[PDB]
Amino acid sequence: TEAREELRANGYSLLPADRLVIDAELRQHVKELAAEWENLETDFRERAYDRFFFVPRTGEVRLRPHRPVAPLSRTTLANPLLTRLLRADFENFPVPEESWLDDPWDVQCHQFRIISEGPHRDEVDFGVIHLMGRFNAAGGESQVYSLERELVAEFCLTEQMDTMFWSDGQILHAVRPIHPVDPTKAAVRDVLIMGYKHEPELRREE
Amino acid sequence: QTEAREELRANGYSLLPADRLVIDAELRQHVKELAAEWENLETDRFRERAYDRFFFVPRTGEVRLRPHRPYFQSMNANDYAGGIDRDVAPLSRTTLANPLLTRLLRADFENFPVPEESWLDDPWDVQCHQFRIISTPPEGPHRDEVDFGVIHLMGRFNAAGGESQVYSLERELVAEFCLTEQMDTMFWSDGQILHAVRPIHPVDPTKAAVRDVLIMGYKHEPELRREEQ
Ligand SMILES: O=C(O)CCC(=O)C(=O)O
Ligand SMILES: O=C(O)CCC(=O)C(=O)O
Ligand SMILES: [Fe+3]
Ligand SMILES: [Fe+3]
Ligand SMILES: [Fe+3]
Repeated sequence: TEAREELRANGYSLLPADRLVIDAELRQHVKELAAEWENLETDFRERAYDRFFFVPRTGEVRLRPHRPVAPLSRTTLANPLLTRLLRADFENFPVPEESWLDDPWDVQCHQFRIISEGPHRDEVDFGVIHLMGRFNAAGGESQVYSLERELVAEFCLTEQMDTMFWSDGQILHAVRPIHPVDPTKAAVRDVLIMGYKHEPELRREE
Repeated sequence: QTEAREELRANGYSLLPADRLVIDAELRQHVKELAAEWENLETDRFRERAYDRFFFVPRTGEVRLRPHRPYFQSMNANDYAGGIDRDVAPLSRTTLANPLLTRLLRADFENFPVPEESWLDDPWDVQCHQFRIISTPPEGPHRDEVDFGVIHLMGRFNAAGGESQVYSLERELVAEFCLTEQMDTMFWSDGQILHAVRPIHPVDPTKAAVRDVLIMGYKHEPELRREEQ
């Protein structure tokens, strides 16, 4: 399938919301999940964070104990779209060995709000970003670089649920800063990002 | 089974995807016969069901089909004898004749951390539920009031959602997983966790979403005596 092929070749794939089918339920689960971004703690950047124990074969997901950033809100974690996104996102990743589908994975779930970088990697095996909202913001392009620190592509997530897949060990990435269009109002860019790292020796935590 | 036992002791549940099983021709066939039974449950959003209780002695492998207590008897007595308090039809004759049913009932039990070795010589009541969930174009966290549980996914049709939730005894969400393939399996210790399943919704919204599960609940019953069969 498309998304899996592209990360094998290029190291990244795009999936704009236009090409997604958004029913009324999913509509309202996005509306509720996206409303959470109004309620992140500072340290301008407002954020929330948690990690998940994940096994793709069974779809098992476990909220790992919170180790710092503020934890994801109770309503966020209650929203079925969080872990449905988590599971669905993962299918778009070219895993090198089917066996890894049966090993544990650490999945970092980041709620970021930016209020108005060089090429790096997020130190995971695969990542995903979903644009939750954009308000009075110019710039903020997503950038794919090579391991040679040479820009190979640049694009802009603009619509809610716009999504980008990437193989964090193949490319380097960054996002240009955002600045307000109306100089009197602030720029706000609401992003949901998850980093997936294969961890065969991770254990369940009680 | 050893891993499943410790997993039940630590976490209160254990997962066994069908991929981790070796289904030969004979077994694969009995599975298909068993799953097809779900196409013939009684019509009373939509929930079709059948049910029976089995007398079970783990040491000898003895399974006896307990008589189906009529609903009019339970209701008018205000005494459901441990069983469910609903009006449900019996398991079909071709469900009971399928050897996979007896096999599952015996084999599933070997995944439970039985606290006392003497318990293997006592009778156990084993409730057997065939559930078909239909969503045409939810219950909260609970226990089943048994010692141990097992759920086998028989079928999933046009179904999204339907995630199984494991909750702590303080009603806190601790785990969540997806039975997706036929015979995907989940064992749990029913006094150690709470559980629930999310609703299904249709993928193609013009057609119904359908989810078929076999559920068994094992309750240690040392006073239970044999009944006629
Ligand atoms: O905002 C983006 O496009 C990605 C942000 C990112 O990579 C990070 O915050 O680590
Ligand atoms: O169908 C499931 O996953 C479990 C449903 C359940 O808990 C029940 O029907 O008692
Ligand atoms: Fe990054
Ligand atoms: Fe239950
Ligand atoms: Fe599965």
